Amino acid sequence: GRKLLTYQVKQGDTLNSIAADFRISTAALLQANPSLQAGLTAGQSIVIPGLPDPYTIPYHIAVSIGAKTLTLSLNNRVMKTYPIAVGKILTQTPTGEFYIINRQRNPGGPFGAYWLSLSKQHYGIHGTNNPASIGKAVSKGCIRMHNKDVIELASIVPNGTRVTINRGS
Repeated sequence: GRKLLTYQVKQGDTLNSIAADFRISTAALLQANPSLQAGLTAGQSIVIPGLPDPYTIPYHIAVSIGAKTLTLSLNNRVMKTYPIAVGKILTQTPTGEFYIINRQRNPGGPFGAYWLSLSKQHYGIHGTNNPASIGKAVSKGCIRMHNKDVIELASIVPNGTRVTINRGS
C-alpha cells in the first residue's frame, strides 16, 4: 500500500467538489472511497489518490493572512518565509489547514512560472507576473507568490505538504 493524504468531510460536502478541490476524479475518489457514491458523512475520512501523506513530508507551510506571508519550514522549524497574496476567499477560514494537491510547472502565462494546486480550489499557491500584488490582500485572487519562490517550494516540498491558512492576527 501507499501512504496517502486523507480528507475529513464537512456536513454536506460534495464528491465532485472534492474532486474539483483536489483536481482529481470523482471516479478515483469513489475508487478510493466507495462510501461517497452512496452518500456523504461529516467527519468521514476520504482519501485522495495520487496524493501522498503530509506526515511523511519533512516540511510545513504556514500562510498568515494577517501578514500575507508563506512560511517554508523544515521539521516545523522555519527555513524561510516568502511573501504571498491572499484573496477574500481565504479570509473565510480562521484555521485554513490545507494541503498541496499537485503542481503545474511553467504554464507560460502570468501565472508565475508555476501553479501549485491546493486542497481547495480557490486556496491555491501560484506565482505571478505582477509581484507588487504579492504581500497584499486582493479581492479574490488565490495565494500568489513570486516566480523564484513558487519554484522553490515546487522543488523543495513535494505534494501533500500542508499549507496552513491562518488568519494569524
